[PDB]
Amino acid sequence: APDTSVSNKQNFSTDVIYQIFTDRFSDGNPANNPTGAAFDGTCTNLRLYCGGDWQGIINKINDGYLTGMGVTAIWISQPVENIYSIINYSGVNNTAYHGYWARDFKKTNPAYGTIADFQNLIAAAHAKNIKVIIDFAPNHTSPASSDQPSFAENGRLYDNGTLLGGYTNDTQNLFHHNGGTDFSTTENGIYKNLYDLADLNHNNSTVDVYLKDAIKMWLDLGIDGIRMAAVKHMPFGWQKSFMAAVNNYKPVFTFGAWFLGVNEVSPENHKFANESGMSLLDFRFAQKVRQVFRDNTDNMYGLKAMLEGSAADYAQVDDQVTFIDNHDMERFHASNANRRKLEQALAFTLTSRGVPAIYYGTEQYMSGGTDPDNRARIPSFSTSTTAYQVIQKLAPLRKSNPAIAYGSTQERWINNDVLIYERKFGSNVAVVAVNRNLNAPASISGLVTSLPQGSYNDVLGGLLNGNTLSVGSGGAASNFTLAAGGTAVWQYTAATATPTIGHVGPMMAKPGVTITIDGRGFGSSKGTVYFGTTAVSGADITSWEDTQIKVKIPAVAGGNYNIKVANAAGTASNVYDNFEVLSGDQVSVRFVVNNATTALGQNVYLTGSVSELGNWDPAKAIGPMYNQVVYQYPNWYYDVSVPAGKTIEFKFLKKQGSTVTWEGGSNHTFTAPSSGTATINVNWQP
Ligand SMILES: OC[C@H]1O[C@H](O[C@H]2[C@H](O)[C@@H](O)[C@@H](O[C@H]3[C@H](O)[C@@H](O)[C@@H](O[C@H]4[C@H](O)[C@@H](O)[C@@H](O[C@H]5[C@H](O)[C@@H](O)[C@@H](O[C@H]6[C@H](O)[C@@H](O)[C@@H](O[C@H]7[C@H](O)[C@@H](O)[C@H](O)O[C@@H]7CO)O[C@@H]6CO)O[C@@H]5CO)O[C@@H]4CO)O[C@@H]3CO)O[C@@H]2CO)[C@H](O)[C@@H](O)[C@@H]1O
Ligand SMILES: OC[C@H]1O[C@H](O[C@H]2[C@H](O)[C@@H](O)[C@@H](O[C@H]3[C@H](O)[C@@H](O)[C@@H](O[C@H]4[C@H](O)[C@@H](O)[C@@H](O)O[C@@H]4CO)O[C@@H]3CO)O[C@@H]2CO)[C@H](O)[C@@H](O)[C@@H]1O
Ligand SMILES: OC[C@H]1O[C@H](O[C@H]2[C@H](O)[C@@H](O)[C@@H](O[C@H]3[C@H](O)[C@@H](O)[C@@H](O[C@H]4[C@H](O)[C@@H](O)[C@@H](O)O[C@@H]4CO)O[C@@H]3CO)O[C@@H]2CO)[C@H](O)[C@@H](O)[C@@H]1O
Ligand SMILES: OC[C@H]1O[C@H](O[C@H]2[C@H](O)[C@@H](O)[C@@H](O[C@H]3[C@H](O)[C@@H](O)[C@@H](O)O[C@@H]3CO)O[C@@H]2CO)[C@H](O)[C@@H](O)[C@@H]1O
Ligand SMILES: [Ca+2]
Ligand SMILES: [Ca+2]
Ligand SMILES: [Ca+2]
Repeated sequence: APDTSVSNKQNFSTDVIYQIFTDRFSDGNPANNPTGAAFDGTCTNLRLYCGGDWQGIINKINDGYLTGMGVTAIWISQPVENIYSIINYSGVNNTAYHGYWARDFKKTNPAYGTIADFQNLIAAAHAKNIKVIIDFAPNHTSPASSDQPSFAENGRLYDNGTLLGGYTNDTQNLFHHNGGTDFSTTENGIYKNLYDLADLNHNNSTVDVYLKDAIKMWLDLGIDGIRMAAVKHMPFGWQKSFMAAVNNYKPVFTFGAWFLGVNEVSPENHKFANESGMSLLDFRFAQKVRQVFRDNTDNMYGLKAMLEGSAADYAQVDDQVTFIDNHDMERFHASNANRRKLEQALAFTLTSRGVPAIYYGTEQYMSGGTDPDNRARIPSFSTSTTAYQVIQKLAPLRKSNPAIAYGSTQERWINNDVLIYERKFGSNVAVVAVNRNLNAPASISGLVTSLPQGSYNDVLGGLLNGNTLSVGSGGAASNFTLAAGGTAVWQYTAATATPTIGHVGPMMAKPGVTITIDGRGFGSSKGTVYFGTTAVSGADITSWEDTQIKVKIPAVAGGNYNIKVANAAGTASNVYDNFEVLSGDQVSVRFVVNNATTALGQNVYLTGSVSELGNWDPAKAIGPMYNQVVYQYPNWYYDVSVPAGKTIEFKFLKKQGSTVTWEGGSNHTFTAPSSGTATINVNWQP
């Protein structure tokens, strides 16, 4: 199958995601609607259930709404069973219409539908070449109060109907009991509750094994991807172990929700996206887009900086899920604003690197403040809006033009209000021009592109006041006027002679696992795949065609490898770096080091005898470790994903910048559990 196939669960870069807030999309089955105080058919009380369900989605898939838009993937509310409690938050009734208050990760939310309904959804979607992504929030169960168990459902957790435990009398310690987070520190945000939500304790073997078993059920149900909620609030080490569980079973494209504010650039965020085993929702991208196109708080130079910076900060920038708004921020379109702002932001996003996601209703110019005013029922299913047609014209390009899906990004023309950027992949090119200035046209002269000589029609057909482009030799464009609020797209595709890797996924797995290598110019006959210097050919290459390769990871030592391929003739491709071969199945282990005193600015890290521990290289050490919540300084702790059943040697380090102080004495030793969790407690050796 080709890289663009709906069967490709490892690569969403050629897709366009449509984010669906299930309850607010389409009530296809009134029979499953909640009743009484938990319900409002009119959807006037946005904190109640409105009736939107999976049948509705199926209907909207079958009637051409999504497909007509060029949508090729959907991201839906967390499908798992939520609490049925109607929570009164100071005079206002609230329901789990949003799906984020889980009670049983192995059952469905009856308001959305049954397991049978879910299967029907998967089938209907797939039949229409639409991939299905589910929100998954293993961070917590639901709102709770230990002192008052009668509040809500006391964050109770069930296992396919079997009560595991609740927030009150949590003898098992399934949850954390460290109060609520104040978002002051990462550690604080991880080991304390989000709001009043019962924080799951992933160091608890039951919880760990349960959640990993739960996701398997959904993977078995045929999901094509996962949107991990509140990833900044779960141990990064545990999440890597979760991603390993997924990847070592049935790998599916996964991205986490890690909020970033205006002008916020987080190295931690980058590191997470770079080493966790999942990508992220591109908040950096979205916030900048809003500043430039919506709020006018930065100009095209800021947009360009974000593009160049992000391309350098993210190992796999093409896996980042972009967007212009969502269920947690005001809707992009301000009721009083000019619609061209939203249309341009849309066009920009659809043609930019990464994986574009469109919040349901954006195409209908929905306006709304913060939660829940931004979660109103989609008021129309009209295909006649300008925004609908924009998506309709550009979405398909991600499929037909690999430059848009995998291409680099380069600024070709720029001023305060104008940005003309180029996407390039192999023999494929796309040039996009955007003039944010709604009042002033710009004179474009001196534009140089990689487009071959010729005349290029605006892919938008002038919908956004675009124009035709005339390119001479050397890729020089004839002078032209970029209309006020003008947005244009010119593109060119052609066969690529040299094997060119555009994408690889998953990016972290143990040997034997099958990975997907997408691009162009691979040729029809099997070639060779390289994991570092190790060459793989023949049988272990399950399938090989021009745009996609399926190959099993060879049994090489755990570590980070550069992936490369060569066609049957021996011609090598570019290198796709950062591939992590695990040392085997993973388990999440908590490392605790006692009496490790330090100086302000200097932190304790963990290093060990396996790649998961950085193989004794302090530059690849795990940390910095935590010392505030679960354990207090001078005791440090951290949750780490390590190879199950392996006997591992380790030591702790103190680091100040790049300067490192090693523990004295002999290495510590322990053997990782074969499944579940473990806590290794040792003293700092001077
Ligand atoms: O020994 C003393 C005492 O200890 C214990 O009590 C402590 C609690 O254990 C502890 O959790 C802590 O809770 C307090 C919070 O720290 C504090 O913030 C406050 O919480 C308020 C909150 O401040 C309010 O804003 C309000 O929250 C609203 C949100 O503002 C809304 O936006 C909305 O939200 C929900 C969204 O609608 C959902 O979509 C979803 O969000 C998801 C995102 O959409 C998604 O993108 C992302 O991926 O994931 C998100 C999460 O899944 O969920 C959101 C959260 O539900 O709705 C909420 C809720 O109305 O209300 C809360 C609660 O009033 O107050 C908390 C209570 O004090 O501090 C306690 C005291 O120290 C014991 O429990 C107790 O018995 C003991 O007496
Ligand atoms: O934003 C969160 C913080 O995260 C990082 O802070 C780290 C420090 O870099 C570590 O050095 C360590 O801090 C220890 C400190 O090393 C230790 O000496 C002790 O600090 C005393 C200190 O001796 C005394 O002079 C006075 O300042 O009181 C301090 C508090 O007792 O204890 C510290 C831990 O409490 O750990 C923290 C993480 O907790 C980051 O570098 C910081 O910017 C940031 O604040
Ligand atoms: O592959 C080569 C070798 O790899 C393995 O060695 C590991 C060790 O097992 C780790 O302990 C670590 O070594 C640290 C050491 O723990 C630390 O004390 C420090 O050693 C200093 C020492 O304190 C000081 O007294 C003096 O002797 O200098 C030493 C440094 O040379 O620093 C060590 C790291 O530099 O890391 C190494 C790998 O680097 C394996 O055990 C070996 O068999 C193998 O040869
Ligand atoms: O080798 C020629 C020339 O190439 C490169 O310049 C290009 C700029 O990088 C690119 O921004 C664009 O420049 C336009 C400005 O963006 C715009 O504001 C206005 O000033 O017109 C410019 C074009 O006339 O195009 C040029 C190429 O024409 C390279 O950066 C230069 O060093 C080099 O001289
Ligand atoms: Ca319904
Ligand atoms: Ca947590
Ligand atoms: Ca890379």
